[PDB]
Amino acid sequence: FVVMAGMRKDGTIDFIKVYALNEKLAIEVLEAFLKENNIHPSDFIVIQRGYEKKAITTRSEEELSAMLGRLGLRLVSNGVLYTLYQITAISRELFESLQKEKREIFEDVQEKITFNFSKVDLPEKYVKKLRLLELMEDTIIFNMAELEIPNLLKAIVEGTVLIPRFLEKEDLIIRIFDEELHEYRGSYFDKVLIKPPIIHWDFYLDSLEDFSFKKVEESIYIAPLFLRATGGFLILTEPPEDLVKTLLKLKKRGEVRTILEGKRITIPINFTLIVDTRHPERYAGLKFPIRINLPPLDDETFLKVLETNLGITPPTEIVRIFPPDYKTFLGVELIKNLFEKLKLTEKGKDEVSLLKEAATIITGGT
Amino acid sequence: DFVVMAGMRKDGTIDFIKVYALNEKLAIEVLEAFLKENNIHPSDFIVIQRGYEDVKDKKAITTRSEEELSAMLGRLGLRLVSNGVLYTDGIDKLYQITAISRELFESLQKEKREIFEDVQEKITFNFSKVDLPEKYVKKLRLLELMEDTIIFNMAELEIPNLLKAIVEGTVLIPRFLEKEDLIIRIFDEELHEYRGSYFDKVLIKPPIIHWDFYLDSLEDFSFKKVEESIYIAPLFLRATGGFLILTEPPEDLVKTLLKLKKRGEVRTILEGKRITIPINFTLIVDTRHPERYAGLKFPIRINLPPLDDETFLKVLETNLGITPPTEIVRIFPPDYKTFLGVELIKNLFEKLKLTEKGKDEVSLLKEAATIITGGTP
Repeated sequence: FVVMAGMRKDGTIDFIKVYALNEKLAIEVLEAFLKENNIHPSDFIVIQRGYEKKAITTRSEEELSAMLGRLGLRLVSNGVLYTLYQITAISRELFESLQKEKREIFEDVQEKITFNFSKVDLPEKYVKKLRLLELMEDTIIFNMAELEIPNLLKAIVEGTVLIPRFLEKEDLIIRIFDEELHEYRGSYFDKVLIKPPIIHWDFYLDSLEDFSFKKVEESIYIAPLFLRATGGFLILTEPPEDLVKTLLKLKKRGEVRTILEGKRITIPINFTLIVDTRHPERYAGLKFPIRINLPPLDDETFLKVLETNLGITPPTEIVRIFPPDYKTFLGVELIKNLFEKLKLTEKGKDEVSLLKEAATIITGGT
Repeated sequence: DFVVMAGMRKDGTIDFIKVYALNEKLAIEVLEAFLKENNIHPSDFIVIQRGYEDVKDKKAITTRSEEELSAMLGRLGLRLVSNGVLYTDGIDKLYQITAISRELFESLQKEKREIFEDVQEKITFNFSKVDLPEKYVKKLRLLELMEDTIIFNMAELEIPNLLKAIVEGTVLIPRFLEKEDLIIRIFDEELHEYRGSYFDKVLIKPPIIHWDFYLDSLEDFSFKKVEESIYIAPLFLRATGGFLILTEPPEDLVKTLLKLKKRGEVRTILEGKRITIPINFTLIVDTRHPERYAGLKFPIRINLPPLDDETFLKVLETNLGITPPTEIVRIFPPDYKTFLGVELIKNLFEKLKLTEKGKDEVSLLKEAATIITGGTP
């Protein structure tokens, strides 16, 4: 086991970083270190632990040493290991100072959110319409083209932000950072640097319970979705109108106040809202600054998209054989899959006849 | 009285354990003694299989009698060893327990995932095992593409029986999934055709699952709780690599299933733990009210029309065994000209034949037609 102790100029140790083979050895070493320095364990809160170099010394941990130097702490190594579980802890008052005093110390790392439309293959007349998302405002998208918004935002959005890993409010731990929806980039003690969050909520696939403080263990809670989308995008697919009203009112207020186990908690709100819908009239009484419409594909665009996907040049007549419902992006993907299957099974015949056969199959054989 | 067979590495580390014994208590005591003797902690092993095995065809349990096991371990870089020989004379059922080390389980999960891929067979269709009119086989041949299908079934054909009759092949599926000490069962002893066992996977015939609105419950599409930390996977997870057929389902369920297939995985929360499992199956919707699913896209649509006069006569000749006159087509109710109607007519005709002896079969057919119509003159 190897322990790194970051102390101030007066010798007061405030940062502990223990490395050990397993969890039991790690906790035993941590308790031995706490007792050996007459440090009450109640003064240190664990912020990170888990699994993940010939030797691990001070010269191996250059980035940690630099970050501690930014915080005015010195990095030392008690021993050397020859080649794994690790635990990180900081003192309580240092945590408070990070919360209030040293808040924007690592602001210089946060990049700027940018939209790069060269990473997707889309027509120009739709890129022009979708460029309005750069303003970072609440948007309602009339999606008659059945485009996949979350995939597009995953593809084109670039940048980084910093979010708190968790909130400790009077011995209650509310978890903000989750390893499933957030793309990890780095961890700066109390905060985590990640890519701008993109959260998706589908009415048929998800539950409304996600919008409440869900209990996991005693004194452990998971924050609602709109708190886990801080600094990013929250996309709702066909949501109820009441939920939209509640979210708009919460954004207008600027904070959420809740009661849990007799303790009152207030948390600020900062995110962007996107409503991806095909029935806009359901939200007639609500006001969104940005409205985007995606029309059905016309004949020229349909032919261009088919040529792009299938890899062949379809003729004009095949425009009039497909049903009107299939002239969207999802219909194009289904046509591509069916055409690929037909070409794989039926070898020797030309591709245009395969396209005609696929169109005949799709329409049910009349 | 008992025997233990060990799959061992070259460096002496123990990785695979199998125990044969007479009963459960003897098996577990032998397993615990074996673990304790070689300084092994029970947590490092996970119980993969346990149950009764037939040893009627085996005179004794030796290393030479388990050459398939030896080959399987050799393909994984392990050697099979035994501590002795167990005599199985006069014994048919023997309790067997099979367990592997945790690191081996993880290696099979991630690194050695596709080692046994060569065992599987490609899925093919053999339409010579059923007798149907050719104009219907031509329409039904489109099921070989294995795309999502909607069947407008006005001929009242039994799709699950046809698919169970005309489908050949093999597929490997996991027996269960272990996630944060939770266990989710995938292999189903009632709906799956057992074909072989390969450590943590089971080779079976391509699963075919049927769900009927008026017979089954929607709870089949949720993680059912058997006991603590044990769950049964939903239907679409037990149809991996096969077919899921839905008879008159509600539109919301179809929409949810299509969205789940589009997303590619199912993620949920159980007992404060988050799980995510991939999805891979083929959906068939058998219905007589297609307009209920107008807003959804299905790449393949198959329409089965009611039998006409010539086809009805041909099917009657095929099933009954006699050649009826043409006038027969003008006495039966219009809605009876399907396959189910033909089956009912066949059963009634057989019972009338049994009751009345010596009568000509045409008169028996006319009498059955009169009985069906309620005796209206």
